Amino acid sequence: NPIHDRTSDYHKYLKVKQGDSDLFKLTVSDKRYIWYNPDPKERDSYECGEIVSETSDSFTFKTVDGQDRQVKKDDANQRNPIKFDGVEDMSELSYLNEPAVFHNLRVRYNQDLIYTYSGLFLVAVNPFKRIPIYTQEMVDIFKGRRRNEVAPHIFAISDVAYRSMLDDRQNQSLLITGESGAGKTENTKKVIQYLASVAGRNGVLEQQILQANPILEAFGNAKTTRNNNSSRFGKFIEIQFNNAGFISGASIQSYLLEKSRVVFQSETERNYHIFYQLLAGATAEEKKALHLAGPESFNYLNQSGCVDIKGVSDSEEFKITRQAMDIVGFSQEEQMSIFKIIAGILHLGNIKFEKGAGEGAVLKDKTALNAASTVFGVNPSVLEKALMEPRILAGRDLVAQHLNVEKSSSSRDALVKALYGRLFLWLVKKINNVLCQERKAYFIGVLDISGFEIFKVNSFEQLCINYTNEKLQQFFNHHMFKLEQEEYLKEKINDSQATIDLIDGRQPPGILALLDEQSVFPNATDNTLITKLHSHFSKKNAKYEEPRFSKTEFGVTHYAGQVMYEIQDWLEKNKDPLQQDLELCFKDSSDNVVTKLFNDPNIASRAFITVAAQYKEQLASLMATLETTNPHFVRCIIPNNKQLPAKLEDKVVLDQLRCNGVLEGIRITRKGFPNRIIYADFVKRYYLLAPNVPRDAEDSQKATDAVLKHLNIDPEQYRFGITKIFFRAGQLARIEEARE
Ligand SMILES: [Mg+2]
Repeated sequence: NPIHDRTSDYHKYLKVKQGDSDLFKLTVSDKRYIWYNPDPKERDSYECGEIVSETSDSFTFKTVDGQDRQVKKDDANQRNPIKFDGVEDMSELSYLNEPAVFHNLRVRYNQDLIYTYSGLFLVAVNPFKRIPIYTQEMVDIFKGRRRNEVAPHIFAISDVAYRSMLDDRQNQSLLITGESGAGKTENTKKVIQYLASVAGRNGVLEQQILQANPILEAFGNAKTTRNNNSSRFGKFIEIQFNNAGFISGASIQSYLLEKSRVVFQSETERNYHIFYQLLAGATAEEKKALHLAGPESFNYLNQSGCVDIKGVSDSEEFKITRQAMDIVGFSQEEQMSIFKIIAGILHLGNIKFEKGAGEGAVLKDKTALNAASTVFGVNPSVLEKALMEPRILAGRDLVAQHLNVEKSSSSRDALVKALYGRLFLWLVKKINNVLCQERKAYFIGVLDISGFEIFKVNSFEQLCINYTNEKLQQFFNHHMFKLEQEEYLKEKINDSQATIDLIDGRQPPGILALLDEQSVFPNATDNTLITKLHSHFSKKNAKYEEPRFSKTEFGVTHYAGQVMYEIQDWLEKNKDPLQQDLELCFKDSSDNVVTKLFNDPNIASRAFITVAAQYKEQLASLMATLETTNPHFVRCIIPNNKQLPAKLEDKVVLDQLRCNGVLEGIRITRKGFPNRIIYADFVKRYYLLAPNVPRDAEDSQKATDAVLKHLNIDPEQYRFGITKIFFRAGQLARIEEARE
């Protein structure tokens, strides 16, 4: 049993190394330390100072350089005794302050232990290097093991959820959030791998479920400056089981796909993988039929300066993508058309509009336009007209307008984005057709979405994702509350709304409601909207802030701190408009897939309700599902902003812990009886402290109370529970600090 064999990879890779002795005496020391900021020239930077003296109210300690510093006891960030360095659950720490928390994580990370629990959370820190802990052999060890029985691991929580499902006959969910590059998708792939193995039918389905993700990653992921394989969409995966606990199906819900990346990428960034995949991967024959060329030949791929990802073979990836498509069930016809769509979008992007003639646009050369039409299976003349001379309703009149270049290009871009987003939707729907079962007994759903987003510039998409995160954090908060009460009961012992409403309130109206309102008027502008927003909430709603000088931004006080959003283009983003003429053009496509994107109301349209109203609706459905499950929380954290291993940056790390709810949870916990130990566990270690108790007594509680009594500990500091002894913050450390 690798769990008992100190020489296994299980041991090397997932546990703190254990030597011969276990004895208390080993960790004994006179030294008491404190965590201090060697400079409030930082604040996540701390150093360990050794208390060299104390007064009845403050401590005095030496710095690294040797300087004596003084601290208020009540302000001291006491260092936990050495024995706690490395614990698998932060809930086991006696002193729960921030630096203390960061220290435990760091000690673990330094040994390549990337997983650590924090109470109900599993904290996962990207190592930025491959650690061989996800082999079948590792899968096996986690089978049927309790949380307390094995090292922290994504497989562990996956197991705990599968067992809960079977035992409680209750659906479950794993919410995996955090920053781009944190490891959400990776951990999500592991959850599914684990499940397919512990519950799979020793298989076509399983194979299909597994191959679905590669398909979706090809079309929804792209290299960004934060992740070579960034998910540009969020997702909720339902892994479906029958009542015997075998995988019976699956479903995928996608959200907020970044359609704009199709038409623009920042420097060093890439468009979606697929484009590169098809271009590298297509057969010298397919190219001819697709009018393909190198990336440098396409405006949609030649602006960023990066057409390739280090250590990635687009051609090889294409092969994997086509394979998945085959496994899942996409017909080669269907497959050709998908590629046609990709090709077509690239041709659309190579369309150059020119002026002069007047103020209106024209197409001198039509090669691009033609290539695009050929691939799409639409009429080039119909296309050309719909782009530059769409018929617009003037109330009674339906008159064609001659758009200028700008407007013309914008339109083209809109066409591309609609094509891309609809295609994606269609892909999801197709995958669901194959995988999904209307006949499921139970499910375990996985949500892999970003956590709060606070960038240099925050826009409509950020507001959406942050709104979701306010709801998830509040979901967490409510849950922690139940679970903690429960705990206390079992042993016999003792702001989101406001932000939420500001955003999605109906009466008085919140941001999205005012946004929808403005959305009804053709002539509204960025300025009309922001003024309206300030009008309703500036100095009037406590979570809102009108800026001192900017005229195009506004701030929302979020759980994670204030976020400033800029309003540019919000009206447009809310309506996501597409000229009706273009809809007409495409509805007549001779392509089999194309036609679905424009003639299936479930793909071609929202309801119509705005983008905001749809987002709010989708989010409420999601929450509603979640509410029916037993949830599990994984907070993935990036160690630094450079994608490097062995470089865990305190400020980078603490800031994520402040935003993702881990430190708040601990704050909450630290206040009561953070430490809770099984009687026998206590004696096993502390027996030697009292002139009385036998390491292995049969009256474990008594035994406990014995030691306690010996030590004259303050009764207020602990609580006799049915199966464990509950200890207030710090108590346990002092106990540990006790002479034998
Ligand atoms: Mg991801």
